[PDB]
Amino acid sequence: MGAQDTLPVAAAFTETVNAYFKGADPSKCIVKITGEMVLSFPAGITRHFANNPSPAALTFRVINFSRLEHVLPNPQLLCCDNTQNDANTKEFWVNMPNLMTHLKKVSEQKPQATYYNVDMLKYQVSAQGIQSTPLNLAVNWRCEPSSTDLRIDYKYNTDAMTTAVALNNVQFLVPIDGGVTKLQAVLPPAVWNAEQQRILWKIPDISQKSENGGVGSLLARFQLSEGPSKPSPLVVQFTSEGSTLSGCDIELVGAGYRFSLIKKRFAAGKYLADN
Ligand SMILES: [Zn+2]
Ligand SMILES: [Zn+2]
Ligand SMILES: [Zn+2]
Ligand SMILES: [Zn+2]
Ligand SMILES: [Zn+2]
Ligand SMILES: [Zn+2]
Ligand SMILES: [Zn+2]
Repeated sequence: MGAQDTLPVAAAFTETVNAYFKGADPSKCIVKITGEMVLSFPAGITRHFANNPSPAALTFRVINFSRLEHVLPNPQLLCCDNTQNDANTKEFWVNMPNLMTHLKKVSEQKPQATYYNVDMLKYQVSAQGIQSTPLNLAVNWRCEPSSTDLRIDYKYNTDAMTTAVALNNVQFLVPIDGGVTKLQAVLPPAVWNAEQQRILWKIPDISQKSENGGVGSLLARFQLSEGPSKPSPLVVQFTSEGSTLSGCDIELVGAGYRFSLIKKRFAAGKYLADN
């Protein structure tokens, strides 16, 4: 009635996992997880009680901050608390004039948009080799001058994510050299693309709940006209929603704002496996 509005803001932690597997030797697995924290602001609002009295401070705390190996806050929009009484959380103050400036500008440049996203934090999540990959991979090739056999073994890895959630739209793509004429063996079903000379398996979901507890194999045998094939990296895609790999969370400090939603998701970035 005479009260400072609560202002609606959305938050997102979006993380990307890059992994390289080599044969079945977990020691040579190389993992890099990057991420960003994005704040989204509803249309044009910008000032919703900013004049008299002053606009509410937008301040937030990142929970489980120590899980991040490296962090780069947006230098135009944020300052934070030093120290670093390493208490695992970190408080950030948003520069309100620079935010108002910023939210006015894109509103002029994306004027038909309902919402404006702002990159608040870019980061890298501490990883520990294969333990940190959500989908462990191992690939093996047998290259005959006249034939090629391919096996890919995968395992859903529970302990890579803060909460156990499914990997969605999982794709396994492998280019097959050597002039394939036909595939004479394949399991489970896959698609062979003659134009790009590569095979593709799609699995809708992979989790603890999956038919095999998320452990499985992909097998194919190819007949060649101009072999041998040379092993090429398997390239994998997947996305997941409802969890991060970091386990970081976000909370508001003081009044003025409410998180309409805090989205957490991760997806494979460059996610490869060599023979
Ligand atoms: Zn209002
Ligand atoms: Zn580093
Ligand atoms: Zn500041
Ligand atoms: Zn700082
Ligand atoms: Zn700007
Ligand atoms: Zn970005
Ligand atoms: Zn709290």
